[PDB]
Amino acid sequence: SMPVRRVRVVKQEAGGLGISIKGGRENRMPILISKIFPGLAADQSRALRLGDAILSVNGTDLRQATHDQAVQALKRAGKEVLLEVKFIREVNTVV
Repeated sequence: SMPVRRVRVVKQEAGGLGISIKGGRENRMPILISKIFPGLAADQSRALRLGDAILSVNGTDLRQATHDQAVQALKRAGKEVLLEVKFIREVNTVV
């Protein structure tokens, strides 16, 4: 229930977003940013966070994307992307 943020990232002409993602519909997991590489495109936006859920990219919805579908969508979204993201507050409870 964290607010959604719409975040611009501009890729290098010879490069990508400068993140890793995990997750995907095949495991009922959202697409999440698992790494932001220092000084690369997403890091230069200063607007993304480790653990942000990527909900969509340039009008392409990723809330129910498989991992491979998310990867393709982000890779093909063009040189400038508007990402809709929502931070996931992870709570770990000992039980």
